[PDB]
Amino acid sequence: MKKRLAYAIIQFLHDQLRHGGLSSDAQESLEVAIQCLETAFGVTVEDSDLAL
Amino acid sequence: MKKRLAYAIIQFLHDQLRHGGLSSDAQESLEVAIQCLETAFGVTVEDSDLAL
Ligand SMILES: [Cl-]
Repeated sequence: MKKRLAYAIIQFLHDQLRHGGLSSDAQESLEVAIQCLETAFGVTVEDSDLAL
Repeated sequence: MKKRLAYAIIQFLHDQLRHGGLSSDAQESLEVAIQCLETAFGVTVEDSDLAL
């Protein structure tokens, strides 16, 4: 797996939540994607409260 | 998020699903992440009927 690139992407997406100014619908789907990606690539960026 | 980058990211994730050597749990999470990113950013790569 390309763990470092995936981790870069996870950090980028986390930042989109906080600094990206996305729509609420996009935000909901993005939150889920981030949680799923952290499981997929076995790496996290700490954030309460993303549930997973 | 810029659509060009969203597209490239989702293409990378699709490639990791098929070539990343991820565990079964991780693969499932990745498939769902792809659905979520397609929805979040308004571009399609896998275009699963499962995407909500
Ligand atoms: Cl496929």
